[PDB]
Amino acid sequence: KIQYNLDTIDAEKNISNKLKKGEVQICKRFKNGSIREVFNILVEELKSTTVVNLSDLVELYSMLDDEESLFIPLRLLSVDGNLLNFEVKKFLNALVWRRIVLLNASNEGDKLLQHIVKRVFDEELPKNNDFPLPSVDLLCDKSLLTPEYISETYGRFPIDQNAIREEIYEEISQVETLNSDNSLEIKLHSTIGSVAKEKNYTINYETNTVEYE
Repeated sequence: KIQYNLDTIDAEKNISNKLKKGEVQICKRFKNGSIREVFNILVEELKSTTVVNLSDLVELYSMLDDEESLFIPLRLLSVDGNLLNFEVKKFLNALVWRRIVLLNASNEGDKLLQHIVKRVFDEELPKNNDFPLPSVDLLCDKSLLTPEYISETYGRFPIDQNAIREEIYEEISQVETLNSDNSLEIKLHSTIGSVAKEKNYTINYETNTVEYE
């Protein structure tokens, strides 16, 4: 199944142009090690004549350090997520939100999270498809790192796949620490609740999903 479309080609073009202009940059967390080599390899796929598959494009966006760059992959997964199998979409959604949570944790006040959640509603993402919300269960699901997922996703890179697994494990562990005393569950609930309150959407607590009213 072809894993790109006009939408993802536009998104690739935009991030390639920003990277060439130095307008976006890798987040300090991914500057060294095997995870850096992933970044480096994806940046060369960007520059190559071959179109970047949505899964690779989402991963690259998710390693950047600005609010717009982290929102774009939520949009891509919401709008173009039919390019992916459900397991890859789930893993990627958790990957992106985990990286937003970890970056948000870098300043007091939760502005990055608030800005991203607001934009999800401002671009009416749930209007066009029911939008999965982040949850601490999703974010800390270490069981999503199956050896099949990792071999499939990273197998073709000249990188130790187990070192990739361990770095993602580290992210999961760090997120778990942020949820001491349920602090992250609360801040997720409150942010989303607050942005959504008077907007034309209901939160379907059954499926932790946002639906258009």
